[PDB]
Amino acid sequence: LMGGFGLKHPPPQILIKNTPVPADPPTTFNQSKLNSFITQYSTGQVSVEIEWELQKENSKRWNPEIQYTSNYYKSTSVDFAVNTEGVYSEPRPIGTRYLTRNL
Amino acid sequence: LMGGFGLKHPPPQILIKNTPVPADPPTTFNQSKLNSFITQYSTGQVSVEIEWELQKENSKRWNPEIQYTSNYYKSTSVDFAVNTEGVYSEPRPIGTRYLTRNL
Repeated sequence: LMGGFGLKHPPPQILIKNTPVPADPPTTFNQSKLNSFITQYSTGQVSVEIEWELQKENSKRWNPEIQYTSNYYKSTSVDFAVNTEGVYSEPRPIGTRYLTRNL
Repeated sequence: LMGGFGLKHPPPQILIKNTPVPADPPTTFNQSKLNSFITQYSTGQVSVEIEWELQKENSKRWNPEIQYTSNYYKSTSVDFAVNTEGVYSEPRPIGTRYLTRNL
């Protein structure tokens, strides 16, 4: 209902955690689980490649259609670009329904 | 200077005329060329197929470009369509320079 593709077997969930690394344990055995750990965090890169199948438009319409276009008028800052502080922002929500087709 | 492709050997000129068909000549020889003709005109269809080579756009730009689009607002009559009397009209002159590229 929120849009998208309903899948019975969607991309699985990739779960990840940092393996615990205990701090120096007592020098005498204590049955209690170790609660002291070395503080750490991990970083790194992640890539995600998706192949999409398209269905090209074969419109035999005569007059021009409605395309999504960045309005030609001059602005302070380009749309879908970083401002003067390096903060990227998407100004409006873009849908897909632009091209028309008969019913 | 008016735009287009300058060609040294452009598509040739296809010339066409109706061959003359003289009206009934005198029954006695007159050296003068016949000036009386049967009034006629010809009609028919003509096709012209042209193959154009394209150069697809490979823009690696991030934000959206400026596309030519039929304005979404409601009008009395569709643009580039026939009016209520069957008269086709092109409302504005459309150029090609829409997509941008670096210098």
